[PDB]
Amino acid sequence: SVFVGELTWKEYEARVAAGDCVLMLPVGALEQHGHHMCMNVDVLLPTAVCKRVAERIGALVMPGLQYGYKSQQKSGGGNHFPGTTSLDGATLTGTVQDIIRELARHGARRLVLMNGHYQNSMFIVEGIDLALRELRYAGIQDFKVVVLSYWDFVKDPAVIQQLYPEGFLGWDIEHGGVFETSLMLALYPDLVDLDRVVDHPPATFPPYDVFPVDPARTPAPGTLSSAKTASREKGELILEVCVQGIADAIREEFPP
Amino acid sequence: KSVFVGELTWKEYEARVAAGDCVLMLPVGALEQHGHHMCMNVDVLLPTAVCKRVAERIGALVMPGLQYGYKSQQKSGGGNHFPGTTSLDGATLTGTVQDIIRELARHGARRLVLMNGHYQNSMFIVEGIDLALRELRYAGIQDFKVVVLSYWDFVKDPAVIQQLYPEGFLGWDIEHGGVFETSLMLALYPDLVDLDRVVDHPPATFPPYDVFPVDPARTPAPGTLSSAKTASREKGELILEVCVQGIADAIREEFPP
Amino acid sequence: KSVFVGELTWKEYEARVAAGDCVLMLPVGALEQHGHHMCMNVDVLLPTAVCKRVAERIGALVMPGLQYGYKSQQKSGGGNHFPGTTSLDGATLTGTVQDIIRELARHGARRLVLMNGHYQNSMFIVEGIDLALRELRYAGIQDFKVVVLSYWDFVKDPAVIQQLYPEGFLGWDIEHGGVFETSLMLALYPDLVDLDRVVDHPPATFPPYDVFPVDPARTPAPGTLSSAKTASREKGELILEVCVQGIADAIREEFPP
Amino acid sequence: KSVFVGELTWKEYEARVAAGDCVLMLPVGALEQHGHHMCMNVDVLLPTAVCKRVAERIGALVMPGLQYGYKSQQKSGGGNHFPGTTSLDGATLTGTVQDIIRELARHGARRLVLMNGHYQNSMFIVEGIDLALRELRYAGIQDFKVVVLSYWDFVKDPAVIQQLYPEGFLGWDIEHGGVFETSLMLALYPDLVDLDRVVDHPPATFPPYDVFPVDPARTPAPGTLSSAKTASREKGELILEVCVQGIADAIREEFPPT
Amino acid sequence: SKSVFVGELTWKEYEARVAAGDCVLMLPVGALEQHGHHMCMNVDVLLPTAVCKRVAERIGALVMPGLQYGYKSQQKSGGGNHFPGTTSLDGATLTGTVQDIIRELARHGARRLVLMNGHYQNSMFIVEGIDLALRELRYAGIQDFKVVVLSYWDFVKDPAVIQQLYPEGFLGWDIEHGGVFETSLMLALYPDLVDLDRVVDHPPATFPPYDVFPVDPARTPAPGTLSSAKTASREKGELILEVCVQGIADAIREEFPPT
Amino acid sequence: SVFVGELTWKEYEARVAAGDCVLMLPVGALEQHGHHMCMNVDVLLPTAVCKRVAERIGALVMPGLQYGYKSQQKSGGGNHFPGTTSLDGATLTGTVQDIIRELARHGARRLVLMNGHYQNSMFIVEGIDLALRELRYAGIQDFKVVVLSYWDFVKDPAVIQQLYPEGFLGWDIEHGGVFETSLMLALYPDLVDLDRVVDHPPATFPPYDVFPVDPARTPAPGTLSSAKTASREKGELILEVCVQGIADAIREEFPPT
Ligand SMILES: [Cl-]
Ligand SMILES: [Cl-]
Ligand SMILES: [Cl-]
Ligand SMILES: [Cl-]
Ligand SMILES: [Cl-]
Ligand SMILES: [Cl-]
Ligand SMILES: [Mn+2]
Ligand SMILES: [Mn+2]
Ligand SMILES: [Mn+2]
Ligand SMILES: [Mn+2]
Ligand SMILES: [Mn+2]
Ligand SMILES: [Mn+2]
Ligand SMILES: [Zn+2]
Ligand SMILES: [Zn+2]
Ligand SMILES: [Zn+2]
Ligand SMILES: [Zn+2]
Ligand SMILES: [Zn+2]
Ligand SMILES: [Zn+2]
Repeated sequence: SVFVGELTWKEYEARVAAGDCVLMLPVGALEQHGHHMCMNVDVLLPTAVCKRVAERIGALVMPGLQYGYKSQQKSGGGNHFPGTTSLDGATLTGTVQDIIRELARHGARRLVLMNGHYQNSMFIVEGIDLALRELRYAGIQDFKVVVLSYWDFVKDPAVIQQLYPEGFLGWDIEHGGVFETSLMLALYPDLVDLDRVVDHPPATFPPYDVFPVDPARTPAPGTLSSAKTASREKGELILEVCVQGIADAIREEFPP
Repeated sequence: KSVFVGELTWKEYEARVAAGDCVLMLPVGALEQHGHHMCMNVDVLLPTAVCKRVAERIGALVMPGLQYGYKSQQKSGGGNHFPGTTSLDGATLTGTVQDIIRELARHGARRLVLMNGHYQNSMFIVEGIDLALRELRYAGIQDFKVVVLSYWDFVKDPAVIQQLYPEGFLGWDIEHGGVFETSLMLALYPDLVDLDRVVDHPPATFPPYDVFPVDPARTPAPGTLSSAKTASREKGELILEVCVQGIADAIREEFPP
Repeated sequence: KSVFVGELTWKEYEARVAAGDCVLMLPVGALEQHGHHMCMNVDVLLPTAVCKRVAERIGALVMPGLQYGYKSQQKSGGGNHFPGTTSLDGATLTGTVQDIIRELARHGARRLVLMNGHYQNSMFIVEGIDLALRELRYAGIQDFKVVVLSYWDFVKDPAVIQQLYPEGFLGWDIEHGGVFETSLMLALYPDLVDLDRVVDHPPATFPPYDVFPVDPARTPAPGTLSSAKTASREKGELILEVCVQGIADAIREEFPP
Repeated sequence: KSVFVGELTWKEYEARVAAGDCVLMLPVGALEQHGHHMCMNVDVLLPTAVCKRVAERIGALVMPGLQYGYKSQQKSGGGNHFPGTTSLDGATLTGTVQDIIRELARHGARRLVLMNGHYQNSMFIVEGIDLALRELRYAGIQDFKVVVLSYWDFVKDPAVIQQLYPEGFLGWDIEHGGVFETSLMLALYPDLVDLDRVVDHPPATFPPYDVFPVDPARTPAPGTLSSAKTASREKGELILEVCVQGIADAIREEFPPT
Repeated sequence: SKSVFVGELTWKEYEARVAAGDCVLMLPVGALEQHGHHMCMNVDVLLPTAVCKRVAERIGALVMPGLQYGYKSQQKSGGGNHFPGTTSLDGATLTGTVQDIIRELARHGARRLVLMNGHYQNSMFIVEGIDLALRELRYAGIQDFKVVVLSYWDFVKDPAVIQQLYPEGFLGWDIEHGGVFETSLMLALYPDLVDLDRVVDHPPATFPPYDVFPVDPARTPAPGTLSSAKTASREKGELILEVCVQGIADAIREEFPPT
Repeated sequence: SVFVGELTWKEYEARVAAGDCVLMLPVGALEQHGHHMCMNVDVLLPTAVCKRVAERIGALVMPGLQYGYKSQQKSGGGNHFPGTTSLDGATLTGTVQDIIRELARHGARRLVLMNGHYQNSMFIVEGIDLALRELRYAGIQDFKVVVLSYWDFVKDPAVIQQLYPEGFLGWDIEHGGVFETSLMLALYPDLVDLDRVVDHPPATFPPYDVFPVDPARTPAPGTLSSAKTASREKGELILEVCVQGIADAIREEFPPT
């Protein structure tokens, strides 16, 4: 198995003892994803990508974080929705920090954090920084971390056109949209019900945020753009593009 | 469709809670060494498995489990010096339980059952519960009720303890990665258990105190505290039904319709 | 008749807030390197200047700004390895924003506009707001409204973008110490600028991921991410009026009497 | 070009630290009520002004000041019940001081002077310094030196006290918004002072203890603890030279050039 | 020169003992908690301190000022934190206290600490304080600081002694709050703070295999005790005291041998 | 007994039940006090005064805080002396806050915090503020706290004249001096060995603080003044003044009803 959770400590110890062990940590969230998808999408997707990348480069995947930072309106609908279960920033940062500290104790020195929830970013970054600060106090400076969001690897203009033949608008309105739905169709068809999609126009917000969040500024279904044009085929395209891009990036950052 | 909150859309979840009788379950585990014969997510798999079967019988829902738990103690987990074991600081675990309870309250939920499969998590789960309730109280909510239990506590009946432990019983004290857990795994996840690797050693014994930093020489090299050589899928099935039934009834009594 | 709270008497401030409908504005910047050609308090100066002008037009008051912001990230500020750059830990920035909101609420204020001038601050400002609003609810206050915004998010009109970037626009991705900020500075604080020191280097290109510890070699030696050789006072005047008007109308719509 | 780090480019700042004996100064103030006659940023303006002058005179640099400080105490600042006064929790002020020292240490700086302008700040500035120095030790750094001082502690000359308080000096325990601060403000920021609005009331008196919640009746209505009627620009310039001079020498003593 | 209590020593006396190189320090960790109608509320501080004092005299150790406030009371372990008098700290507060103290003893040059807990619920937070402190010490280059944490009652294991304490059969520390065990030790150590006449004789408390929150006052005896101390005696107390003192004294010699 | 720890919860409940019960809490420290005194002086003195004041006005005394904030050179010698065991500020604040929260839960509403360690003050104050903030969130606003350092009641020139016949240099250098040593001779003479006093010249400091602490600026013995002229008689004088003033103040702030 490529999952650390499915290994005995002896199998894990042996892999780390090899000296060139690369670990991957998916970081997601429990969040509403419209009427058509389940709420663990942000955990499922990064974990899936990690698995496939891990199989191709010989890496191991740590148990993913199921709860992430609070959902923001302009990018995820808003934390006012039912089901969405968010952690405070300090809690997420502390979790990332504790994990990096423990991996360092194991002898691991190469970590890839794969974010599946846009809003986690800064808290993952702070957690990495606080952990490296600590490792430095303990005499460790060779621990390296690569943090990335798999969607950032779908930049090829060609690829974007096959995914958005009617023109692209940006990652800003993608919550529960074509991109994530297509991936879910390919990896978890049982958890996607395209027939429930609400084909509302893309969501537009002014250049600023309001708190407490105003429900009426987010489309009723919770999506920021219609996933009507999503397909298992598009999902397969995105997946391979992400897996190959991420696998090559890892080889480049963590060379033997 | 599913009993798992993560496998539902927010609308389905919303509907289940709006019914006003919704009971939610949260498994709290750990990524910890379990000897040479079992994978390291045992403490997550078991409570989650027990939650699913209880949820199916009483109509409850199961929240995504907490994969990381408190540090492993030598006298009940072998120690935190083992590789693979990835523990959280107490504050981090406490804060996670606290944030989740707060969010569930925001959804309108008021009935929560925390089920941990990692002995050392207990006190931090309790503090997180206490801190969340205090906070809910400041918010004007005093009807949020929480039940916290470790599934193995429901295996009390002597008749069941003879079946599992013929040659005698040395309490849950020494039991990490032993008969009990290994049996359940054999029944629930036979592919994640290789009993052929079990290192059969005599029951670990410690003095009536703890030492820090942990001295590696005071815990069997395998990481186990007792041999799981007599574990069996049959013992597993027994343990499983006993727990599912007991916990299911306990919940019905604490959260009557 | 200043718009700055710090320049007022507590009785003058009190009358303003007790008058009702009082809008407070808090600039949130940072002490960060901005190349060879600009001073390091740019992120405090710019948003403060915008606040002053907006407050003068709509009748709002401006709180003293937060001088220190969150750590600088390579893909938008060059990195926190540069000298001079003095960054706070996330929890520190978040707690500062939280404390201030709590106090304004005690004053009786209920309308706050947070104007960010440092890209990396956003999420910590957001958490501060959320933690504060949560707290106000415990106190029985649910009518406190906050609007957070970065003054640059108001420069989107194609026509305006055309005049600022004739030879093309590569986004705000690498707009640190570039044409945008440098232009604004030339128009508001020309003495703290010196285009002759600008290093006319090509745009910065980074892979679709981040690496820690930060690799100093992946950031232009000067600290800038894009050349500001084409900055000017004229462009500064354009951006300024655009932002002031856009933000002023925005505030009127979010905070009507 | 300036003594304010905020007004320098990172290159110039780096060149100054490279010298090896650069001194940095950090003003720590507060946004707090100061009666009917003065603005509320007095505690930032004054220590900032003194830092500027001291820094220019001795060749040091001034960091951006902390605009928000610890909660106002009744017996020393009227109380945190007044509107306008915007205070931070102790942990927040402490953490801010701690983070700054950590960063300055990263630049290579090793000499810092913290000039407090708000009486109640001190202990939290101290914990911040302690926690920072503890971290530096873990990181292998033990040559970072910090001097913390409240500028008013340099006005102790009996002859100076006389010129400032003919009728007598009843201590700094009721000098909130009184003759001392108002005088300095008249010498530095006269536009932010209006003696016409001063409420000439007798010196507030307090028992040897504090009560919480703070009882509004135990503090003069206007917010001041003593009258600033006798304040003057001359006294202010007197205080200014005494402080700048005194602090300037203490710094040269504690941070001798190399 | 003066006593086994660090608080009664001058810093020079303390310094002289630590300079020895193998000085053992003991820290009592108790609580201010209700103990039924028959005993005072500082029992959890008194008992461990009393055990520490005696152990210190026999092995040559010093005793630090005890922590008076401990972690919140649990219904199934101490009646519950809803009774008046009981004054508990949050987990983070007790952990931080233990952490700060260890950090300081290390600065003194001490390297051997025994934490004697007298309140069942303190255990895990003491443990986290130890772990966090040892982590800090490590960043500071210190890896030779050793900590032994124990609850004195765990040294009362011999079946023989157990029969003499419970001639009618044991019941486990699951309901030994204010029961026979603590009351006997008090009758032997502080008779003036105990009055058996007020002891409410009721059947042992029993609880399901789980806890509920908010706590339900009804699931715990009214007096606060989980079992009766009616059969408590100054004699049983003298027996328990000696067993613990000797057991712990020998355990400490084992863990901290003289250099 | 006036000690809460020596009461039964029933007896304590009965006292708070009166509705006007005043609780007193000593806050001290474990700190070096020269060659002539033990290190728990800062706990013994305020606890002793508390005891007397409580017996006199009918109040109860809570267990004292044995550990306090870090010793400062200019008022405690420095935190570099062995024996001195100090808490971080956050830990002391949190301890005060938790106790006040618990007392509020008991129904109690009157608390006097008696400090006996100079450095604790502001952290005791933050703890009080934070706890009252919480009580407010919980709908409780009738909880009143009086905080004081017992030595602040010894102001009368006549009384000082008698204690320092040959002049007085303020509390600025009283650590382990005449004042505390005199009280100890009158209250705990067995804990004082006046024969060990190191009669050195008073300590002098500039108008500022230096960090890290330089041991060279503190008399080797750890005292800031010589206690050679301390006496049981002066101890009884000081004790009279304190108990008197404090008792009167509390009856003033917490009148019976
Ligand atoms: Cl998303
Ligand atoms: Cl286990
Ligand atoms: Cl920027
Ligand atoms: Cl002041
Ligand atoms: Cl107990
Ligand atoms: Cl003192
Ligand atoms: Mn998301
Ligand atoms: Mn476990
Ligand atoms: Mn910036
Ligand atoms: Mn002030
Ligand atoms: Mn107890
Ligand atoms: Mn002291
Ligand atoms: Zn998503
Ligand atoms: Zn397990
Ligand atoms: Zn900038
Ligand atoms: Zn002032
Ligand atoms: Zn007890
Ligand atoms: Zn003292």
